Amino acid sequence: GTILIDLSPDDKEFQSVEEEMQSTVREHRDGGHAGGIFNRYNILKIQKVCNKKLWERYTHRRKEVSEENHNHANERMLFHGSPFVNAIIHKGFDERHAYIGGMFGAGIYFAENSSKSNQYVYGIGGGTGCPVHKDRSCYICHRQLLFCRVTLGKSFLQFSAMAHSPPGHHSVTGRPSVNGLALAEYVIYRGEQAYPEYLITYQIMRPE
Ligand SMILES: Cc1cccc2c(=O)[nH]c(-c3ccc(Cl)cc3)cc12
Ligand SMILES: [Zn+2]
Repeated sequence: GTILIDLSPDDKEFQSVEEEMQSTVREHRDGGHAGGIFNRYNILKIQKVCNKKLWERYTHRRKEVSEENHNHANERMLFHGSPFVNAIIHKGFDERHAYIGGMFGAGIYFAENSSKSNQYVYGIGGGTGCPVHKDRSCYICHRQLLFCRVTLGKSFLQFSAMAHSPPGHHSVTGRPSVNGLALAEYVIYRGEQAYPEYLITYQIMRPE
């Protein structure tokens, strides 16, 4: 029951989502090995993901978390990059979309930095790059990221140099404590705590 609604580039929703995408690009410690070398994107399309069942699943769980956390869902909009983006938008997030080897354990990971999620669009470590050219820094092939509504509830703070959530917590927050330019990464352990709200189709752009 998923439908995708194209947003117009004239729409303020399109513009606000694009700005979040572009403004959260950062340099990566791998020098672009996983995600490619770029400072900005060419946004080709932004679609709204509409699925009533998946939404109701999300808002049900959001209410539960909120009632366990002084009426505060601690909801964020975060990026998700994955080879399973087509499955996620149709069936929702679940245990099959977990990053089993992630630094905070087997959970579903999200980024404040769009360029962090970009590293995972072709798989862990960028896999073997785009399917057409086998290039992790391909400037031709279309990529997709999700911009997702995520319920963090009480988040366990991990200073950073499916499984269960730490007891008493609903998520983990990975706070960067070496790379001063990196934004936070987040992990949830239940698929119902995220809704894939926007599908963004883009290319990375070769620096001038
Ligand atoms: C580790 C991490 C930090 C911040 C964002 C992300 C992300 O967007 N995706 C992933 C990811 C997704 C799917 C698989 Cl199979 C592996 C890693 C991982 C990830
Ligand atoms: Zn390619």
